[PDB]
Amino acid sequence: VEKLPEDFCANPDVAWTFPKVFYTSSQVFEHEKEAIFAKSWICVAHGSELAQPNDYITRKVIGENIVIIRGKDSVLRAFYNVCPHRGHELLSGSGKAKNVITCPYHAWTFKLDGSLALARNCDHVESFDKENSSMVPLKVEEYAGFVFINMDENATCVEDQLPGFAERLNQACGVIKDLKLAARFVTETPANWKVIVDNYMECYHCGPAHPVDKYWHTTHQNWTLQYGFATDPEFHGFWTWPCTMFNVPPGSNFMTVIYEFPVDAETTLQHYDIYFTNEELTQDQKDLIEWYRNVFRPEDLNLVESVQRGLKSRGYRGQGRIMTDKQRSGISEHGIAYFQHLVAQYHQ
Amino acid sequence: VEKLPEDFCANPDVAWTFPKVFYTSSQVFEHEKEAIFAKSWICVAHGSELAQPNDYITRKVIGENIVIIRGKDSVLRAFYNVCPHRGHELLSGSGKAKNVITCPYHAWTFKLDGSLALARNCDHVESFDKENSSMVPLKVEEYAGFVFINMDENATCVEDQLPGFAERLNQACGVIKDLKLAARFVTETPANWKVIVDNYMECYHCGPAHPVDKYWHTTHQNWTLQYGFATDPEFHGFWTWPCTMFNVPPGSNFMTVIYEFPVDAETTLQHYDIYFTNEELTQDQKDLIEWYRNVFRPEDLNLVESVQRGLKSRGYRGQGRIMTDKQRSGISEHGIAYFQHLVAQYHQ
Amino acid sequence: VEKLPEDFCANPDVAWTFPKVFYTSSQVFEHEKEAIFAKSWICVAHGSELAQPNDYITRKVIGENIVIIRGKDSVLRAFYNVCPHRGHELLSGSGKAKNVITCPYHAWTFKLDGSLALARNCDHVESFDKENSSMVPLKVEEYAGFVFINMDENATCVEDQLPGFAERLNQACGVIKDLKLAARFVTETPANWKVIVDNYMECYHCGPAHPVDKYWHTTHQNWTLQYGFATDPEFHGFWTWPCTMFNVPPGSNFMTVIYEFPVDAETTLQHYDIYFTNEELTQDQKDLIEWYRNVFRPEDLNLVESVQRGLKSRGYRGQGRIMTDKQRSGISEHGIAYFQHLVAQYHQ
Ligand SMILES: C[N+](C)(C)CCCC(=O)O
Ligand SMILES: C[N+](C)(C)CCCC(=O)O
Ligand SMILES: C[N+](C)(C)CCCC(=O)O
Ligand SMILES: C[N+](C)(C)CCCC(=O)O
Ligand SMILES: C[N+](C)(C)CCCC(=O)O
Ligand SMILES: C[N+](C)(C)CCCC(=O)O
Ligand code: FES
Ligand code: FES
Ligand code: FES
Ligand SMILES: [Fe+3]
Ligand SMILES: [Fe+3]
Ligand SMILES: [Fe+3]
Repeated sequence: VEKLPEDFCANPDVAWTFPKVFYTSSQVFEHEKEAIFAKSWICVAHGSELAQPNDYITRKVIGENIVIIRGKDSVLRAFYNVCPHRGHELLSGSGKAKNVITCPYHAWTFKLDGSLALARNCDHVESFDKENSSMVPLKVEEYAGFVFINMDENATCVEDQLPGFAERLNQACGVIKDLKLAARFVTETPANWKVIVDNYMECYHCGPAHPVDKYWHTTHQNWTLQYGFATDPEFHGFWTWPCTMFNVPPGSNFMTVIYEFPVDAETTLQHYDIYFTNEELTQDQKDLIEWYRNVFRPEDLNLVESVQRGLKSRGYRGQGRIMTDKQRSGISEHGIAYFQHLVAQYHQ
Repeated sequence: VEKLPEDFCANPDVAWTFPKVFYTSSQVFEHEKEAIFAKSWICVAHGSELAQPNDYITRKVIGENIVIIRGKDSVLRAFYNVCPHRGHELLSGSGKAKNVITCPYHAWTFKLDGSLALARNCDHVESFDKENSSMVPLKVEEYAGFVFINMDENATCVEDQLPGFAERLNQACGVIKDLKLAARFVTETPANWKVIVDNYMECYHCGPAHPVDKYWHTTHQNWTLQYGFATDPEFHGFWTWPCTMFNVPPGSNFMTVIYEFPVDAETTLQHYDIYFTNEELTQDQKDLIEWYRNVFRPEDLNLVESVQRGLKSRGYRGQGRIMTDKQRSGISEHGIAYFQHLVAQYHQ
Repeated sequence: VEKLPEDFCANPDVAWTFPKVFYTSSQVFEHEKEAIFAKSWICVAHGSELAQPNDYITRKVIGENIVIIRGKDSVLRAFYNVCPHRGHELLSGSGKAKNVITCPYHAWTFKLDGSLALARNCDHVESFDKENSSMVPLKVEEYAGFVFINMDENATCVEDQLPGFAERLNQACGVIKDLKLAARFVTETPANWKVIVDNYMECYHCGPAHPVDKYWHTTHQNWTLQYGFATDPEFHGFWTWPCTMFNVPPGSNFMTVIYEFPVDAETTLQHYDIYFTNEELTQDQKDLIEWYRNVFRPEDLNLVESVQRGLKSRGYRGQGRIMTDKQRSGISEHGIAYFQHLVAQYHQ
């Protein structure tokens, strides 16, 4: 039971990162898994993957295999991807469901709303409860053009978690509804999910790690915006609680999105999604995909993997200095302090 | 220390599988390892692998490397496959031993009864005890044409564990002594040993998982028999405590046997052995081997691997309903309840 | 908290190896990691790898990535290979450093003495401490022609740990300063570090495991010497606390050195280094390297890997007899008792 003070990182001008145990402890991870990831809205996809009846996707986060499915009735729902009879998985990959889901094991059959449609011989089983033998649901919400799930069925909506975010994202990219998935990079990353957020929250490393008429990192309520000018081309980098990042590069007509799906204390599954409105890509778009694939993302992944190894050394003396400057300049690290102050509230 | 009630699954008509912790907990596994697998008779082979003087085999179960060896004197014995000097392994694989076993490390030499024959310079070591520096034995018994070991040297015989089993197996296949190993499939299966037993104990999935003038699943004392008619061809499927299954398909002139050698809470080493009386196989027999290899066994392994993943989900709500019908029909799951009631007696 | 008596193995004539838990327990390993490996001098290299200004090497031991670097000023130093800003690793492999070390993450720049030279925007960070943001040092000492590190900065010199060793090693090989690394075999060995030492400390297995006008194994203070005659060619095998072994074969003009860098209870990284004074190898030397590579070392590695597996069996009854003879002959195992008596002093 590692603990942090309430004002941890409350003053970004004099602040340090978490004691290293928070990036490595399996007990810390189990606490964050239940207190954060099982109670927060988790972004899983852009709405375009789920726009048509019978569309489905699958996702894996904190050990939970989830199916998100647009019903025959065009209603979006989410379920745990596990049969309520004896635990076989139900669907794999993504695509179009048939009009019923059939369990591979004993062929219990479910409508796309999760209701049990047919369970062989169940009229002969004593005290069989057909309603309450349905697929088990999660909360799902379409917000800001993206799709969020929540394992806490008592949760309130995404706007309560990210006040003002949808409004500001739509003022960064006006064509979100027209975006389509152009490429996805899936990486099982050997770093704690918070190291990856840390790395996003600063541009201190842009230049020395990646070979702008002012850059402002403003904090909001459970999200932040890195904003500036590269006409007058704007760029936007949004971090949202707990760990989904939305990038709107200069031009504001496409997006990249980083989805972090934590696995354990030192492992995070990442989706890096690239979205364009074209369904047939231009050469510029194809080259951009290859550049993200071969250069930009390998740089960022090598960084977090090396940091995760290095922070375990006894020569790394507990914590690292957050290099915040008084002027909140473009190379100031103060965004890390805002993130870590929010995390600290879950370790009281 | 997870616990179960004495009457757990005592009424198969209204029964559920174990709470999921029993399929996943390393503490549950350590308890079952010592209370079940280190005290029960464990089937390891058909007698034909060990029929001649100097024949030996090796097996690995619950972390124990065991050698079973027919001596020069034609007496069957079993030992731990570890040198009593400083712990080097003694034999590997299976085949014919030489007339003494020589340790690869310092060449202590043992007769095939485990007695130390020669230990270099041991007459010069103070208080060296040559008897009690022999290989360490286990109990072994030839029963029903198969070979069983027991790590508990105070154990009584296999018949006390499986009353009536040998008598009934010989009334299923009359030629067991003439069988010879025709093929063996070795698989390290990522499922708890009890998931694999569960899967064997029901034919609810035959049809939906594997593309009969009545089928009866009768329980006995620590074993069960699935029996019916496919002349009047009979079929037999025996499960025996703790987890060896003997199949005698229609025709009753060959057998397949499933040996489960648990490794840890989520890992079980399986041998799937196919036995025919012919030493030169017919084309029907060769095709059957390839069908078991490419189709039938991959189906059954995919099932248990998916169940092991799915039962860990928080959307799998603890336990699964055992679909027993009042008529004990061929698709009734009641065999699972008998098995799990027996397991529960070890978790008091 | 496993414990051993003070006189454990104090009488080699009647002695047994550690109870098996000391070779397998992660708690025992964590204790030895902090009480032995973080407080003792650890040999890492021959001086020839570090002889010139800007020469550096890297090593990994008990989870610590260490850089040893000869400065521009020709002073030998050692540091933890981790940036003090936010934990990125600094250098990899071995070779010649540039005149400053630049962190790949945010390009903090260090002189080769570890001093911070430049940290971007640090004059704008409140209460930034530039001295105490340097690389974190370890102790390093050149002793007997080899290079030792110590994580305990209060440690005294290598001679206090190994009294008389340098003097005796120089009386085994008179040309240590002229040796150069000719080959290195790196192996991640699945055996506890003490099994590997045990194996070195006896010649009971030479002959039965590896297809001499007296052989004497004399103990000193934290090191031992295996000495004899194969003119009158001498051979020397030194073991030094905790686990570096120095071999000077007949002829006394070359050396091999075994470096053990423990990883966890059942894993040890080994360097097997072969040193000759020639920089252009003779055919005899090339063949010797290939013989060590293909025959001699695979024998010794197979032995310790099999022992590590075998000692976990319940058929290995706790401990093994150390086969010491009254005459302390060449096949006497008494060297194991001296080593294990020293280890026992850390488990009081
Ligand atoms: C507690 N905290 C994080 C504000 C300061 C810790 C002091 C240090 O960095 O060594
Ligand atoms: C926004 N920024 C500059 C901090 C990082 C960009 C994230 C990317 O998509 O990898
Ligand atoms: C205790 N038991 C297994 C008989 C019934 C458990 C109730 C349930 O299935 O939720
Ligand atoms: C007997 N039955 C039908 C439950 C399963 C057959 C087992 C097989 O050999 O794989
Ligand atoms: C305590 N000790 C190691 C000296 C003797 C242990 C007795 C035995 O080997 O069984
Ligand atoms: C010295 N001795 C004979 C015990 C072992 C030789 C070690 C070797 O270099 O592998
Ligand atoms: S596990 Fe799905 S129908 Fe049985
Ligand atoms: S370990 Fe078998 S003779 Fe030494
Ligand atoms: S981690 Fe080295 S400069 Fe930031
Ligand atoms: Fe970056
Ligand atoms: Fe089956
Ligand atoms: Fe050797």
